[PDB]
Amino acid sequence: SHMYYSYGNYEAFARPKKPENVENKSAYLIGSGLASLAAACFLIRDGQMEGSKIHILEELPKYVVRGGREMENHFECLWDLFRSIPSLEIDNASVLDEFYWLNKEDPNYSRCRVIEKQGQRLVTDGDFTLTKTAIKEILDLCLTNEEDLDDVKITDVFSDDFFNSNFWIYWKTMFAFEPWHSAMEMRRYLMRFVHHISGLADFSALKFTKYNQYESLVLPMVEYLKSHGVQFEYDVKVEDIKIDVTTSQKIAREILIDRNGNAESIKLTINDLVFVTNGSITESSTYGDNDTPAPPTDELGGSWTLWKNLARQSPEFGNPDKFCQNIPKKSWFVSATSTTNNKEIIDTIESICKRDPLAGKTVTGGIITINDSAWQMSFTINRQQQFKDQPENEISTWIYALYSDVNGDYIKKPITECSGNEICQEWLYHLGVSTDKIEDLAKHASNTIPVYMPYITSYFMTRAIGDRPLVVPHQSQNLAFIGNFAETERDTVFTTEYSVRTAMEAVYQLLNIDRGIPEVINSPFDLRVLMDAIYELNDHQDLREITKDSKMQKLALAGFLKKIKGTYIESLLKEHKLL
Amino acid sequence: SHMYYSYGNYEAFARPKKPENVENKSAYLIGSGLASLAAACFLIRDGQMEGSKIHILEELPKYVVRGGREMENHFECLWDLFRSIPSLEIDNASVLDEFYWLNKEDPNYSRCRVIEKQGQRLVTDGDFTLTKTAIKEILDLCLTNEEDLDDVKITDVFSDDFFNSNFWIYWKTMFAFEPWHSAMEMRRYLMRFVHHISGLADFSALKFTKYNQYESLVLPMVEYLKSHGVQFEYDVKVEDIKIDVTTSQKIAREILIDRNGNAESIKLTINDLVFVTNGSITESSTYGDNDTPAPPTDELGGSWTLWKNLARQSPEFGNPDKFCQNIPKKSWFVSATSTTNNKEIIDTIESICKRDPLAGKTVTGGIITINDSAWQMSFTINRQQQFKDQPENEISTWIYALYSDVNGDYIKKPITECSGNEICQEWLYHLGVSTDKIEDLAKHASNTIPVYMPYITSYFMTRAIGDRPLVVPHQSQNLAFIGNFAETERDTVFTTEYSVRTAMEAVYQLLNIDRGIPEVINSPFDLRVLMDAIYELNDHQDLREITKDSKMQKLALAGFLKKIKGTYIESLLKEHKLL
Amino acid sequence: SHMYYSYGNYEAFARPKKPENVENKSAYLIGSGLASLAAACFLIRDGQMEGSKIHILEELPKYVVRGGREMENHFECLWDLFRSIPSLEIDNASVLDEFYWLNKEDPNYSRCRVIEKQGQRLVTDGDFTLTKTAIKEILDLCLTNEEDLDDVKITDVFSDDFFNSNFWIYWKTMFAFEPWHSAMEMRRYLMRFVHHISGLADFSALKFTKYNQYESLVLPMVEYLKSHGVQFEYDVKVEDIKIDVTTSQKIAREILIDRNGNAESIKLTINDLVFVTNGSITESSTYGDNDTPAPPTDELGGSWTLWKNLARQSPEFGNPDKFCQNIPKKSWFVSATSTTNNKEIIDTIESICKRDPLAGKTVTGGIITINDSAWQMSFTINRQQQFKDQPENEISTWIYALYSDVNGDYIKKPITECSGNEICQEWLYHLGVSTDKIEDLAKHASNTIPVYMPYITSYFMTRAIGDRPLVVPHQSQNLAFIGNFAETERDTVFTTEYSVRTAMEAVYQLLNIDRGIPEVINSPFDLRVLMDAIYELNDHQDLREITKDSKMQKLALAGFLKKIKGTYIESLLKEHKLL
Repeated sequence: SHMYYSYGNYEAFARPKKPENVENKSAYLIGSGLASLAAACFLIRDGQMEGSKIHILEELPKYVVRGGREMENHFECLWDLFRSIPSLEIDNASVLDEFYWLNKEDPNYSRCRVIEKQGQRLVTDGDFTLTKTAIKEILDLCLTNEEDLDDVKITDVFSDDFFNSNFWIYWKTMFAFEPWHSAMEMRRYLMRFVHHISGLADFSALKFTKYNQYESLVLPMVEYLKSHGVQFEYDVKVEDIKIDVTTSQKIAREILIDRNGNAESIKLTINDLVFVTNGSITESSTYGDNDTPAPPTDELGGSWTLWKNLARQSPEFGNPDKFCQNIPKKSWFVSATSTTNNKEIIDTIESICKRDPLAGKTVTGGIITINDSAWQMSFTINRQQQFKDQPENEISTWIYALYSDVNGDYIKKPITECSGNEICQEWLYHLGVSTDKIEDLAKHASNTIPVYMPYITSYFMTRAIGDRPLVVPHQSQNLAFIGNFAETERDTVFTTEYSVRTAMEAVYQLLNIDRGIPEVINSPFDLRVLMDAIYELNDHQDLREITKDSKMQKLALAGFLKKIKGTYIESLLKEHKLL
Repeated sequence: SHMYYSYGNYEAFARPKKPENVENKSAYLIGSGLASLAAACFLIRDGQMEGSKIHILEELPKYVVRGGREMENHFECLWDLFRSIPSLEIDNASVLDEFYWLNKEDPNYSRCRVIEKQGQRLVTDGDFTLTKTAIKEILDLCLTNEEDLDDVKITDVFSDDFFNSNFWIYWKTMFAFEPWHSAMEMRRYLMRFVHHISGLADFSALKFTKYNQYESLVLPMVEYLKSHGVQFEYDVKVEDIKIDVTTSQKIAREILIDRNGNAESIKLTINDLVFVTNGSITESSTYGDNDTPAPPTDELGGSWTLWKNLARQSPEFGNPDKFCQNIPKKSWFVSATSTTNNKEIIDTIESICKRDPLAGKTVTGGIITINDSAWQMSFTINRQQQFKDQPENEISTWIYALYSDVNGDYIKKPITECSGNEICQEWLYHLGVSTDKIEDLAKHASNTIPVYMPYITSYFMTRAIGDRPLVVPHQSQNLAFIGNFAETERDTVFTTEYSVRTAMEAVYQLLNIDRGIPEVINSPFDLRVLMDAIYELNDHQDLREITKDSKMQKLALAGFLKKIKGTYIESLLKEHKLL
Repeated sequence: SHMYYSYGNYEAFARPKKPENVENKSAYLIGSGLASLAAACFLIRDGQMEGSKIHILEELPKYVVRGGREMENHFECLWDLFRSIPSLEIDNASVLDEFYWLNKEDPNYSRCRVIEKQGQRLVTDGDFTLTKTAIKEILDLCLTNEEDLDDVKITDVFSDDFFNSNFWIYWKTMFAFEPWHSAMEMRRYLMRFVHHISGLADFSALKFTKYNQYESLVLPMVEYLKSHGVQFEYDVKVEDIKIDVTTSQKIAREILIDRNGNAESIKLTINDLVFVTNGSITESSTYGDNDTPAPPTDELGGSWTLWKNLARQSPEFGNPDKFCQNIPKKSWFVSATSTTNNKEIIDTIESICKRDPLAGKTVTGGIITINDSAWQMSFTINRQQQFKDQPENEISTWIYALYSDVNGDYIKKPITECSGNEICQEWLYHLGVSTDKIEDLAKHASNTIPVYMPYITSYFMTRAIGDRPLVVPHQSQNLAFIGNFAETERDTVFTTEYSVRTAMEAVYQLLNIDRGIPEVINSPFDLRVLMDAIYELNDHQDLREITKDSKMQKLALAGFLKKIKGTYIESLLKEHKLL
């Protein structure tokens, strides 16, 4: 009870007092990821901790696109943070100001979503094509308690009708689900993005940065932190943190680090806070080129080794083996990015996405799903250029495939065995380019850089409660867990919001900052949102059309409309066009 | 349209673009009320209009408490405004920053709410004592459409069971309802403060400023506006504004003013905005003293004359005669404020409110309702001192009475005929002070200043749709109506929020500022809020105890719990202690 | 939480670590009572706080017995404290060592308990004479929840049969109950002393000090504290403690004291602990002599004024007016002590108590109840001499009367109007002394000093939960409430155990000392104890004799003995002579 959830404008603009004894506190932060830098910015801003007392420990010494960085308006903790962060492109404005102004003048929306048979758009695009049984299973999943879904796969809760629907095609590609993933984590997405079901197929509710998130989010935060004098230590490899787990309290006592190849230790008091980003989804990422495949691997890196060393000291520090071990070989492993300036590939893209890729505006609106591909290939093109020095005549696309062990259509090899051009070979095949000019474009007019992330589907692995540590574990004094693998309430992993939210909850609990953490948006608990979900899920159908065939449901519906005739409920029903 | 409602932290911290053609636009603002000054601050901040283009027109040239200034956290538009306003008491903080910090180190709560029999606390205090029929009428009021409630009184929808409840005692005094008031405006309060029902009896949900709202709100806004060079014109008596109504658009052409007794005119273009505060509840306020009663009056002031002049120019500018005429004589007219340093008056209050009035903290927590009084007297004491130069040994209390034509208990005269001491005579009588030393305490040990507001109940008068003009009327170009008498969506009059909201909606619609106006909070459409309301309305009773007597409700409930056994709904029911 | 209850020898002999940050902490203790000095000893011993950081604030500058100080073996927190306290009589031993050795060589037991008709022992002595309905009401009281007994009087739960029993005669005189006292506090005594029901009439389970508790308990603790350098401030009158009760935490900020007549202030940090003994039962005690009555009064003293000042700052600091106000005039107010060396009074005492009063051993074993007296007079004689300078030929007895407003039998005056001799006049009347030589013995051969405690029955006043503050209130940082008026779990007020227990709980919670506080003994939860209670309450009767008349209870009993025949339960039944 060191924190409380709040919402509205009262706690949003309120600044908290400087919490007690902060001037004698220090903070050690492992990693320089999004969650780590977010916690460093909260300590400077809300904790009012001076910059010399904050230490950032980074592994590394002092064109690839990491796609999937969808954002929406209700990332409450992200915009709380990216308010005081000054931007690096325009003056006298924040990172939110650029993000707000850019997404209001160029709204993001996709005029094409799913293509099949080598170029043709899907005929049932836009519709969800969910059967009544399929919608029933969606409601049953949402109505099951989270504690009852321990180690439950997606296939354990859904049937054949749901997976054959266009809803699952949109769902499995936006968020990169697999059928063997966590039902808890899918249930969280259903509750979190229930207010965006209308803007699900066409990506109207998605918001994107001007560039990649490294330069749009991380670099502004790095510059903000360095302006406050935050100490950055480089070439520091953290082996483990000595935790003494007593019957009454847990303190991080000492951190064993490898500073520039020299193994030595930093001592800790109860005042010296430690923020741990347990796990990493980009760890041990091998790279390739247009000529050679990215070599597969499963070597555990520093972030996973740190969690495995911490998990031994206490059972409520989590089970990293539920995520980093026994990842199915069919799962998403290989992502590719392709940079080209060839005109007829762009024209082939323009024939599908109905927009000019070199225009400097929204190009694809999001991702394009190849339905007929055995790889389940999906590709996206963001607002070109995504990079500062990228020439204005070049576009950069991002290609990933969900299934990995299956042979492709144009190339009878798995994605893990395909080189950079061979990924671009099949990508041009499913765009409708003929089988004659396809080979020389990928090999000579295109440059494709594959990357093999072995842990890119870790956060969606089937888990039980307690497999992920709490953001601040029970009875903990200076140890906090942040990042996508730290357990918090009702929020959803693999979002930039979740890493920032866990950063905010950790700083607020450890420092006892008296300000409400903005809760996850109350979309599932809103009558208006739930009424829009019912209308959208059964393909824009009124209550009379939903129950037009079943006699029992129509009878209860007929009685219900008698009891609400000429009432405020009926006006709600009409104005959400459910009548 | 010209505006859109929004919620969340995305549109809260986002600064909008400078709208087009602003540097060629000017604004003329009638009055210096809260709504007028808020509109001037929004034009400076969100419209980025230079201060020389904004004119404030004030009637007046250049201890009394105007109570009823309840504030709660979900005044979304108010905290949006009082964010950039710097405070005048502490440095490097806003008005909200003081407001947040002062209501966290001294929370508001009432240790006594209703007293009767000359001092003793009401035995059923805290309980609502609502029957099932009474709660049914509460929900039926909420479930009727606002269009079907035109010119509908409170007594037209409620029965004797509701009026005999402790809920109605709390409700009629917090907001100063009368039984002959608008059912629309009561229905809006029920939906607006449905999330504060748990903190309704003890005032735990209310928030207060350090001083009176003139010095805590208006003076910080005045100093903010003066630092930006906003021009204040005094001695300006506005007769009418020339409005030409075409079939396509309406433009404020010319304003007729009486500048320091000199009748003259100011020209207007379409770029020159006009903000009219139609009507005023403090208009034609006669004052009394400790010896003479406040002289009753029914004289229309400048604001009501200005609205009556405008209403003849167009049918959709509203009907001011529905509010400023035919106010019943039993309605609230007289308010009194009593300043004393006498010990046994203070000690009598200390025995009732259970707190030290001179401590500088919460004293009464809000109002104290005298249940047995014929006047329906209710008095409040805020954080003393409420004024700057007031000596530290004095308290200043605020007394008002709802009924006005009935003789009091200690004094057999109506409140309209009682002098300052005579109001203090009966107030001390209902505090339990002995009726022998009561005379010289009011006459010599206390100073009471009555004030007669003839229009303090105008906003609650029974009305139809269109009786209040829209904030920006349909097809209007530079004319906007602000204040408590402008019609907006789902929000509640006689709050500081409503005047600020109508100020924001006017500035944003006229200037086409492309930023989401924060909507009224979605408490009535929230499942969690509604479930807490059901628990609190019938006095902390589970579903089984609510339906323990009716067989029809019991039978349907038993079949309902079988259908939600072991689901997320049942977890929602139990965590809100309804199950 | 911050403390945990434990029992057994593991946590008894275990010493805890020095808790963190103690060397920067200080403690201010109001009063020099038993609870205050006990908390000072726990800070020195268990908290390992150095003596210079502990301040004792005593109001006072630098032949009366305050009897009723019964002790028993299961005062777990008292013997935990009086282990390290060295004694002042014998060398190389503790206070417990003297108490243990003295109460095992001279066991306490009473050969006479109740006398009536001026000298004759009661014929039904030893027996309880409880009816089956009367025992049923005892079980019903014990089986009601404590939360369901708010403001419940003794007469509200018991009937005529219970008060006519000899059990109520023993109960009302040992603990000084009145019929208008708290049913919660009686229920606690029934559960606490359920294992001493056998030793109830004859006082076999009671233990007594060699002298009064001032030199048996307080002076050894004072000498122990002064040996550690504890700072004693004298002539310090505490008016109030400035508490700021925020929404998240409560800190004692500043204490307003009157040091030697000079009103000044001592500042506090969060580290400076404050221990408040709210209320006092010996406060405003007026004294008398042999010739004039002790003057009645009800003037609130310093300890009650401090609680009343603290109760205003927060509602969970208690309601002192439930205890110090509206004490019924029939309640116990006057206690008298009589010192004499006249031989025939001693012989009359010896004829009743069957033991030599000058022997230096147990004299009365406890108290003697006058059943026929309208005053309900009870008198006791402890191990003479109770005082060091008291001559060896003198005995000192202690007389108190429960009813106060009723005229006595020998003297038709209330006890409040009787002088010292007049109390001794009626005391000799009920001892059987002739009505002729009675007058000159009290007036000339005896010296009786009355004392009027107006608040001696405060702790038994009817209360609700929350009327007494928690030992450490919720969300409190350096403020703790100790003494008989602080609320703790399952323990019983007006015992030396309770004041020491609340001292231990306060020190352990505030300092976070990691050692189990010994729980209140588990006698009500023990099968063996409950079986002995059933045997003793119905006057040493087997199960067959208990239900030998009721056919319904015999039927269930007959089937019960068939199910447990030849089992361990039957052996338990036989060895506790219930079967």
